[PDB]
Amino acid sequence: EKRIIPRCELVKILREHGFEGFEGTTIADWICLVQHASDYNTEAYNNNGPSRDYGIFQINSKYWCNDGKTSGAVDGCHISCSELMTNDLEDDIKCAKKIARDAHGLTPWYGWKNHCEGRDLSSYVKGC
Ligand SMILES: CC(=O)N[C@@H]1[C@@H](O)[C@H](O[C@@H]2O[C@H](CO)[C@@H](O[C@@H]3O[C@H](CO)[C@@H](O[C@@H]4O[C@H](CO)[C@@H](O)[C@H](O)[C@H]4NC(C)=O)[C@H](O)[C@H]3NC(C)=O)[C@H](O)[C@H]2NC(C)=O)[C@@H](CO)O[C@H]1O
Ligand SMILES: [Cl-]
Repeated sequence: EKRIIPRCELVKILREHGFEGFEGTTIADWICLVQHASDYNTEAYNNNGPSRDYGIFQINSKYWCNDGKTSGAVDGCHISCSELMTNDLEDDIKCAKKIARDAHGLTPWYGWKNHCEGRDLSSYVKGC
């Protein structure tokens, strides 16, 4: 299914949630991260087989949320994965902040490492 958050709305949400400087990250980092993870879809979903990724930050069921169907899992954010599939980003924000605090940055997100880190991210934050 699809329920998009537009780019500039997400920018405002993240700025107003103190994401600038969180664990040394930038707003642009998080926008680029979302574009490559979920394509701005709050009910983005990917079932890789061993684990599933949920919501706008593509949070993984092996480590961070419980979906009841992932073998060898731990639930680091102490939430059901279905909490991460809604228009209400509060649970996504809380959990992503924990993930980034534990890693002291954005390396848990493969899209960010592969398509954002060390690049010119001006386009993701201009024009709002
Ligand atoms: C198919 C595909 O590419 N899927 C993508 C998803 O993989 C990706 O979700 C991210 O998945 C990785 C790999 O499982 C995951 O990274 C692991 O995270 C755990 C928990 O932090 C690490 O285990 C910890 O290691 C630390 C030090 O690194 C220890 O101190 C700690 O004690 C260990 N913790 C526990 C609880 O076991 C793993 O080492 C680490 N593995 C790797 C290879 O990095 C990320 O957290 C997942 N990210 C998110 C946001 O959930 C998803 C997002 O990129 O995108 C899919 O496409
Ligand atoms: Cl920025």
